[PDB]
Amino acid sequence: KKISGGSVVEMQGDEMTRIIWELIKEKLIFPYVELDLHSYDLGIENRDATNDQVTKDAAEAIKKHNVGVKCATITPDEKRVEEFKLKQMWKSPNNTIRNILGGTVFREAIICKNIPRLVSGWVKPIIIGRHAYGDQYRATDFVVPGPGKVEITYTPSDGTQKVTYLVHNFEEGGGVAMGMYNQDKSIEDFAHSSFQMALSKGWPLYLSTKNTILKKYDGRFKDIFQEIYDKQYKSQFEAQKIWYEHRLIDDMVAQAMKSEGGFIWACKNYDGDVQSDSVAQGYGSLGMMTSVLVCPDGKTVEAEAAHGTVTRHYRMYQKGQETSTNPIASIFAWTRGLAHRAKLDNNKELAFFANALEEVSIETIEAGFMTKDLAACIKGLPNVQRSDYLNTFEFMDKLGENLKIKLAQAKL
Amino acid sequence: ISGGSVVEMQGDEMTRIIWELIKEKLIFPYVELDLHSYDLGIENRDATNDQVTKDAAEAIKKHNVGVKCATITPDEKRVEEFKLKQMWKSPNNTIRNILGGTVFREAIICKNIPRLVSGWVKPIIIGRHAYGDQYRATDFVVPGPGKVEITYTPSDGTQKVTYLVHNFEEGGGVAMGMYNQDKSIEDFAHSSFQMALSKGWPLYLSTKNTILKKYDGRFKDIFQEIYDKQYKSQFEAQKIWYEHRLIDDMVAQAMKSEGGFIWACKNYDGDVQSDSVAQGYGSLGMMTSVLVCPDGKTVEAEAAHGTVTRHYRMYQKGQETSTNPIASIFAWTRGLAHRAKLDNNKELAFFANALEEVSIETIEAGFMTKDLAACIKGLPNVQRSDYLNTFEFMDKLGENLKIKLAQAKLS
Ligand SMILES: NC(=O)c1ccc[n+]([C@@H]2O[C@H](COP(=O)([O-])OP(=O)(O)OC[C@H]3O[C@@H](n4cnc5c(N)ncnc54)[C@H](OP(=O)(O)O)[C@@H]3O)[C@@H](O)[C@H]2O)c1
Ligand SMILES: NC(=O)c1ccc[n+]([C@@H]2O[C@H](COP(=O)([O-])OP(=O)(O)OC[C@H]3O[C@@H](n4cnc5c(N)ncnc54)[C@H](OP(=O)(O)O)[C@@H]3O)[C@@H](O)[C@H]2O)c1
Ligand SMILES: O=C(O)CCC(=O)C(=O)O
Ligand SMILES: O=C(O)CCC(=O)C(=O)O
Ligand SMILES: [Ca+2]
Ligand SMILES: [Ca+2]
Repeated sequence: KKISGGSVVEMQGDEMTRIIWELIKEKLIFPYVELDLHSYDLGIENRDATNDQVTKDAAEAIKKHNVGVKCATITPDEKRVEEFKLKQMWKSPNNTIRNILGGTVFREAIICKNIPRLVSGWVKPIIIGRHAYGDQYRATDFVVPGPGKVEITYTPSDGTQKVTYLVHNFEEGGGVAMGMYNQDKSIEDFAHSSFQMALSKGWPLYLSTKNTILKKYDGRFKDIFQEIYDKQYKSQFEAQKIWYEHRLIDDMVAQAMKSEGGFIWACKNYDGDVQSDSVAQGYGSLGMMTSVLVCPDGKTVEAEAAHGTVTRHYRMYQKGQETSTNPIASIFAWTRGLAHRAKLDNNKELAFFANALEEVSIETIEAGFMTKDLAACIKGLPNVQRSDYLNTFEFMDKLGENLKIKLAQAKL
Repeated sequence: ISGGSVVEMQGDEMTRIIWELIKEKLIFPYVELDLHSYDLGIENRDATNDQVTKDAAEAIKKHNVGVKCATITPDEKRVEEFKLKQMWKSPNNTIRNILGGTVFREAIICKNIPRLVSGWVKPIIIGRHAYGDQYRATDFVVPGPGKVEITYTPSDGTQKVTYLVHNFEEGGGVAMGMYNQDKSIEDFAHSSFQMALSKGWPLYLSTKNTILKKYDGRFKDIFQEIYDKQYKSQFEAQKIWYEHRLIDDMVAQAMKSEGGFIWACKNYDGDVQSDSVAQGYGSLGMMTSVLVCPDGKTVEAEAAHGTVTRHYRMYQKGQETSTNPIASIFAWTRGLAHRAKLDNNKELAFFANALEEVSIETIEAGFMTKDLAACIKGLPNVQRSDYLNTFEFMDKLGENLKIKLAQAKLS
């Protein structure tokens, strides 16, 4: 007997993550759950075939059904075009999806009692609230061919005025230029959910910017946050014996490095992206981090793995070599989507399973069964022997059996 | 010791206090220079309408060596704090825009200082691009619905290319425009490659070319074109390599590395990542920062951290404090060393190095600031007996620099 799951939007990806995603479905999802799954193949071949429409279609299904689970995808550059014989150098599916849905990507490492960190202090978790909208992820970058003038212009809707700003005057040779932006409502939602997360977890909140250099752009964030804090959350923080503090990114990164964790870190889009990878790695592995996009509507979520398609490990796989790619971040992408689905649908069993799987995952690693990366945390990469770890198939076989054991034990 | 021509930039807050101690105890008692001093303090800048900065920058150009103390970059709160005419631009953005080049940043290590990042056993050198991007950009507020368009217009004026950045349909927000020059990128690559070869370590350039295909792609394209057509052979001979990576991957790789590489960074990335790297080895006060200009003759040395406002507020409150002066002493040594290099000066070169060795020796001897004591004992366990206050630490350095030089004169 399987659990009556509900409506889940599914997005298939590329390379190593594609191989893993199917193994998750085959072994951990479908033998226990019955879903009205809405699959979109966001692999580079089908994206190129549909002229990236499948990506737009996948984002719209998430709006409709409120739950989306995404597999890591290839964002094409010149090399990829040449590799896959692509029509165009397509935009990142994540950028496309995130700009349509909006909200905040909450990124948090998954801990195991036996997995040593690279950063000594981090005894308490760090949660990054990455602003999933605007900035460099909806930018307008172009190449300046030669001497000329680059200008950024603004024209209000009423046609009553116009502002022109000199970006630069290329007096000799060419170069590059780019325009980027953000909206107040998007920043406001970001602030709201950033403060809300701090209260639910009971931790101080930090907002990093470079407002000293970007006095207007970065200052708008600093102000919008502060205003909403003073006028809507200040008292509640004092109630919970926590605080909100804006800091320059410079200070912030150095502060976290020497901290002991236990704080919500509100991050501007780009900083969120880079810093979650620094954080993930500092705890242990890049394959050991949850990533959930919480939309401003309070009811829609998009869960994924923070890492990419693990191209390097996939090339070993193609060559027929031994592979040990971490599927935990991709497994939790499923458990987090299902956990929210259960919450939306008042589903006791689905919630139980979503959690059961997360516990199964951690327990297996805490039992000595892990991938190479996790073995490298224990013994150090140069000292890692073959017997120390399990391969991607071997590790999914252990998770599979342990999950069968756990659910059978649950039925009493 | 006649040092020669050295451009000096006075600073602000805690670093303004320390700067005078380096001059009072460690530089003037042993060196007499043609000090072209410029006060880049927040008051003088406001008085001179930021001209002193533009002048200090043109002075480093003429004299080829400049030493800079940390300065306050004004925001809205500082305009209230100092009663400012305007929110003046960072003296650093001005100086770096006029001079150009790469800011090479590296942590100063001591055998007794535990790190925060377990694996860093070889040094990480950041090659920060000192020009363009977020540091000479136009940002502004969009107060309501309307269009934001970026446009390029060639010199001949026979073409125009507009570009919709965003059409704001309901409500406003913020918008910004930024740029970088092909020649500056070319200079950056040249210095990065040359740095890799001198040190004998691989080079890694990190960008976001999958997102900013045209902009970050020009950086990836210039580095590869130069490496292939000029340095590949030189690299391959020393068993070293060049490899471009996405910033995400680079930071995760740096964290799990043993160090031992040159990290070429876009202006912003260099800014932030150099702080992550400095704190990871130990503290923000334990890092060298040198701007190496495209002529290869010009250099501007400085401290990577800020003016240390939290420390300066205690000093203002008549409180003891314990701030790291090494980062700021090395700004002096690294300038004096380059001056000696251009001048072909033997004594000044010997002295610049002597001061560096004393600095490290004192800390490995056990005489240190609070930051370095927190590395050993952990901040919740540090006692007053474990460290020295800023004056006390400068007293030991001064005493030891006196020992070293008298011992050096083989007397
Ligand atoms: N969510 C997304 O859709 C997303 C996010 C990021 C990147 N990407 C895309 O993925 C492609 C490749 O990106 P990339 O190679 O720079 O980044 P990546 O796929 O995250 O992998 C970079 C390196 O990180 C380590 N790593 C990442 N995930 C791991 C896991 N689960 N288990 C063990 N190690 C893991 C591996 O290091 P070692 O080789 O040293 O073991 C790997 O080679 C690009 O096309 C990019 O656009 C997509
Ligand atoms: N190159 C430059 O001219 C430069 C660079 C960056 C910032 N700034 C300016 O500095 C001002 C204040 O900056 P900020 O407060 O953001 O950063 P900061 O000056 O670097 O100080 C922030 C924190 O970093 C630690 N720290 C930094 N340097 C230290 C040292 N030498 N010894 C011991 N601890 C050190 C202290 O940590 P604890 O709190 O734990 O004691 C301190 O509170 C701003 O006005 C900014 O514009 C100047
Ligand atoms: O969209 C991409 O190309 C990579 C996505 C990424 O870096 C992230 O989501 O953390
Ligand atoms: O110009 C500034 O405000 C200083 C920026 C900074 O932190 C640096 O020099 O790395
Ligand atoms: Ca990322
Ligand atoms: Ca900095």
